[PDB]
Amino acid sequence: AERPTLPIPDLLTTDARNRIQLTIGAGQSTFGGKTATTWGYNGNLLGPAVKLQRGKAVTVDIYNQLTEETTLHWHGLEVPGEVDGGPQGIIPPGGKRSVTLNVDQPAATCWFHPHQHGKTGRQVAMGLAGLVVIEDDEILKLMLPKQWGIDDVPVIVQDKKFSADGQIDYQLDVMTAAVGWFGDTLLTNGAIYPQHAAPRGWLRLRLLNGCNARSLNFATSDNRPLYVIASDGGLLPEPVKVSELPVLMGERFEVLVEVNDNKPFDLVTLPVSQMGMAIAPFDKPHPVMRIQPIAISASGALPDTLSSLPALPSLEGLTVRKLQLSMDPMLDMMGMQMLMEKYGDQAMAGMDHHMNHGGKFDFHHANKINGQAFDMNKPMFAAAKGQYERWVISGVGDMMLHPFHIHGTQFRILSENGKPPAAHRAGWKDTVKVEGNVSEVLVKFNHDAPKEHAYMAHSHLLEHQDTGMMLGFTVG
Ligand SMILES: [Cu+2]
Ligand SMILES: [Cu+2]
Ligand SMILES: [Cu+2]
Ligand SMILES: [O]
Ligand SMILES: [O]
Repeated sequence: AERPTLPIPDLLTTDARNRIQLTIGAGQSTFGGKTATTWGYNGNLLGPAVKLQRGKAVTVDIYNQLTEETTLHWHGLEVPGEVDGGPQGIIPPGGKRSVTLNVDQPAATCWFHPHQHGKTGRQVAMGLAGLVVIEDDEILKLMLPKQWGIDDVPVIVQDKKFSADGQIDYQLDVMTAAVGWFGDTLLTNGAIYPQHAAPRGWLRLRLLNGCNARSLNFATSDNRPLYVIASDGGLLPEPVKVSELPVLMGERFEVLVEVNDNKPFDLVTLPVSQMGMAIAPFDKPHPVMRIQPIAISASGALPDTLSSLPALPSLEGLTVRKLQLSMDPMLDMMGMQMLMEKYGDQAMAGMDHHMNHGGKFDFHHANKINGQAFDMNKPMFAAAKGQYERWVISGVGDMMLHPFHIHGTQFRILSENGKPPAAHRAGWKDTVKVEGNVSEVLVKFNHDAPKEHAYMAHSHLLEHQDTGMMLGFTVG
């Protein structure tokens, strides 16, 4: 059979009441011919791409048609805590919440997803995620590929696993609280190995790793390069040519890739050195999508310069905040041994060469920051507004992957896990790798967040977030 075409999320803009309507609901999807209950925004699975313009405000009306509580967070968008949609931003089942977003940051591909307390991993796994396309005046002058669904395409890559009856098989248990929820089936905008027909010339891909726990590493099947033009928070100063592009959970990059007549090629993900993630079929390069060239000229450009990146300031005299991540040693070893028992030595491929004892030992609060599992009632500190800070995040003490995300900002990485950041990671980021080492980022918060609607900072390995590896903080 031919491959299905890559599904393209609808690009949604406001009505004359300046409103965008998002309905959160359950429906059905099909994967490998078997139906599964799934959740979506304005549909059965995934969600639309909300289009925003710098300097314009939009109101979003969010209708929760699930039978459980949820929240809606705009990952990458810098907004006041009251509309950030962290775990305090509850939307009752059958209820509606509206937020007004006053967009105040450069053009970027951001995304949105649930942030329900202790249940974010399940709600993402069931299907909820959407996109945000921010434009500003600067980016349109560059004449990048811009025809949505033709030469400018979002690529949301996610794994799932399913039970024998076809349903999504999600469990937050000791093994996944240790290693994360991951599966054996790769989805690309919800579809298994789709094709996308693209015109000859440049193709812009807005890549999102939407997996709960799996890191990815994109490349092409015939080793043509990817030209990185943007990271989480917007354009780089100039394109950065790469042969492979590691992407952590929740990160975005936009790349341009050449499309040549008569030569289809795949976007692939290459095996990663992360526990559990190189079990078949991920022990080998895995196709994500086939690009099918069409013999019609594509109009977009890859300009020499994209934007101005300001200089890092002096670090002297900046507040230094220490964030020590930790996992419970006994429960990390138990979960890792369950993984090994299940899959054997392949569960560590690529890596460097039973009774109830009560609430004290419960894995639901095993993961922590500064010795505390997330306490929604007690923000850990009060950050400065409009002031740079140096946040130092340590994963010393364990070797698991912690893509560390901070709400309310786009930051600059000073050190990523003990090395200066790669050039394509040296611009605006909202995620930094922490794995067995220490990262340092330079952050500034331009908006307030009170205790009742605090900003979060957490690992975006969702099963770790949901079992305590998150803190709240206020601004202003
Ligand atoms: Cu996120
Ligand atoms: Cu976020
Ligand atoms: Cu978050
Ligand atoms: O987030
Ligand atoms: O998040």
